[PDB]
Amino acid sequence: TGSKPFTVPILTVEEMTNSRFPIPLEKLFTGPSGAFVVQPQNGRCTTDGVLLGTTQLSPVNICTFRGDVTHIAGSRNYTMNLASLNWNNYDPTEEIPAPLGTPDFVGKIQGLLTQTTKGDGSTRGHKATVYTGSAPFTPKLGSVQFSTDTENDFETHQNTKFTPVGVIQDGSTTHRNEPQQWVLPSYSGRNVHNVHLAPAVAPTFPGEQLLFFRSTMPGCSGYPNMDLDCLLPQEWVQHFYQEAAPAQSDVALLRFVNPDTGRVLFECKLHKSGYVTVAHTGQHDLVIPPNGYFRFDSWVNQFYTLAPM
Amino acid sequence: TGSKPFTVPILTVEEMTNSRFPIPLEKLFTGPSGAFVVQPQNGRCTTDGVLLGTTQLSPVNICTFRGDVTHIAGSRNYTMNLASLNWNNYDPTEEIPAPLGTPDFVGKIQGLLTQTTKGDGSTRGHKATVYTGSAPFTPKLGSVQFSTDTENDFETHQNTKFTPVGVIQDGSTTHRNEPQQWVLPSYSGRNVHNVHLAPAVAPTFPGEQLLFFRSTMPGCSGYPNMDLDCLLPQEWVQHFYQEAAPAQSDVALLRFVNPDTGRVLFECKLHKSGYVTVAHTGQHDLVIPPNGYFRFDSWVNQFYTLAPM
Ligand SMILES: CC(=O)N[C@@H]1[C@@H](O)[C@H](O[C@@H]2O[C@H](CO)[C@H](O)[C@H](O)[C@H]2O[C@@H]2O[C@@H](C)[C@@H](O)[C@@H](O)[C@@H]2O)[C@@H](CO)O[C@@H]1O
Ligand SMILES: CC(=O)N[C@@H]1[C@@H](O)[C@H](O[C@@H]2O[C@H](CO)[C@H](O)[C@H](O)[C@H]2O[C@@H]2O[C@@H](C)[C@@H](O)[C@@H](O)[C@@H]2O)[C@@H](CO)O[C@@H]1O
Repeated sequence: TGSKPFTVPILTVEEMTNSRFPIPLEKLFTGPSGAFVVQPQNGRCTTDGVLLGTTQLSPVNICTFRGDVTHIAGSRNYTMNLASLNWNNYDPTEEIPAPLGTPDFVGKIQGLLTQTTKGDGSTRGHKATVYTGSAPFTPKLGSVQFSTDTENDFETHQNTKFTPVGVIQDGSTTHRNEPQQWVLPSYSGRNVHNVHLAPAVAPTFPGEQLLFFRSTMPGCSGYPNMDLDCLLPQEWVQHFYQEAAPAQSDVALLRFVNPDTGRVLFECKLHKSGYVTVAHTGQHDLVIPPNGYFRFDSWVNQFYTLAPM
Repeated sequence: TGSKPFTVPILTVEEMTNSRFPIPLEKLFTGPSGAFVVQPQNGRCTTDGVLLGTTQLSPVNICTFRGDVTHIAGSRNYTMNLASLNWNNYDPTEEIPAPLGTPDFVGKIQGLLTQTTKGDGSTRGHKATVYTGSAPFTPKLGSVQFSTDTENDFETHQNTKFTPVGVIQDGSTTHRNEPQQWVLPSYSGRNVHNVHLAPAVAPTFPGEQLLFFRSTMPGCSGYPNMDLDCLLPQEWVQHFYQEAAPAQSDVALLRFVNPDTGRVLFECKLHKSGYVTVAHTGQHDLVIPPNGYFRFDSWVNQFYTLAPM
């Protein structure tokens, strides 16, 4: 009826980026999800381009922090007073769960904390870890804590950046017990309810499962669970944001096509609120050809039955 | 006609990513470049979607390395035997300058070197630096060297990744003398000339300068030069690669529009071989509205006269 035609990118899975951590996608995965709550806040976008949760457009700002730091005496810990994505004042009253790009899982994220002194352009960088399950993790309040390897090198009142690399685990405890990718941090700290969240998703149609876009996070210490599943590639977020094509039903039928043959491998539902389901029962690593890609074919309804994956 | 209509993304500058290092764009910059060679190898793509140089599609696989490492006795240095993205051996006979995403400047890039032991999922991470001007920097031959902070923690024959964060400088020497963003590394080391390069670019038309998409690399030690200019945002590379719209002339005329007024701020030439020029003489940080964007207007020839920026 004259709506702007909806499309998805023709990039292959391996040509795209995880929307929950700045690393490439590796594979597609489906499994049952009744045993956990699927409520990530990064990689959330409606098909007509409305960003949700803490989702923002940059693949390299995910799980980053910016601001200035204060040393906590008697430790190697620094409190970062957060700034916005472009180094302006952070506004805690904005109707979002936390600063855009904030991590959306409980875990210990390791990276580098870097700093420049404005006056002379001197710089410094130190390995640092943020414990997103810890009491000082209060990004919505404008404050997070980093554990570092220095007690004096960082200066006050100078622009400071955290660049994430990977995750760690406490090797004296049960292996792969953290990170917990489906447990949201408490963005305002212990026992304070989160706000303005993108909703939890579940396959609501009988016989369906979520389809996840999966990567493996680097591990930096211990025995971490390095699996990371997102609902939408970052490139799909960027694509929908720009196109802003209106959803003509609750569900977009996508076909996964092998361009080498022109043949469809499977079909799936892209729900207009921004997640994908498939008709399958059980945990399964999808085996796909390297040049395979998703193609929008038609608008269907909540009552459409998918061909079994 | 019926040729596929050419477009550029409507993402704003601050919503896009530098194509030469995994950091957000900050600003537009123009300056004279007649006195030196502008020949970056990342962020090189024709308007009809042909990747050039060492350019690849991922915003987060730029200046990364992966492979396995060997310890150099009596040092904290490790040699990395490079692998491809899916962990097979790099093939030096491919007609490219170096593995795709290899750094295209001479400098000391600091980040974290991480590793997983496959047998038990144990992991480890250490601050590391690669000096792309050094004799062991031979990515085209399949080998680079890292300086780290350990002499024994990394294991042999285990998958190892370098994630870049920023750059350093030797603070006992002249400030901001490195990195040198317009000096290409020697991809095969000492005394071997580089091959299969994307060409140098220059404005030919009187009164014109290159328009650069600029970021500030994090600094991790010393007094580095942190300016980093690319010719095309990474998102434009991804866009042209997917669209593959044929060039109807040598130059796509773009207008940069201010939505708050509906008026054009400036116009520029996007050359079909993948770079932008503007009519200006001198160094200038462009002042743009946060919601400003580029819009393709028409195909013109190389000798079209732009309104002064
Ligand atoms: C039972 C038990 O505690 N296991 C230990 C494990 O804790 C050790 O890991 C080191 O622990 C320290 C803290 O005391 C740091 O967290 C180190 O980063 C960590 O080493 C890293 O992870 C381990 C699993 C190895 O992969 C190592 O190469 C990494 O540097 C280890 C140290 O050898 O011993 C027992 O496994
Ligand atoms: C005059 C002069 O040489 N300046 C020194 C400066 O070089 C020192 O910096 C350190 O140098 C060592 C190498 O010997 C390492 O590279 C350190 O990382 C480096 O410190 C870092 O950069 C300096 C400029 C500071 O920003 C510092 O905070 C960083 O950690 C310093 C040491 O403090 O002394 C003189 O400034």
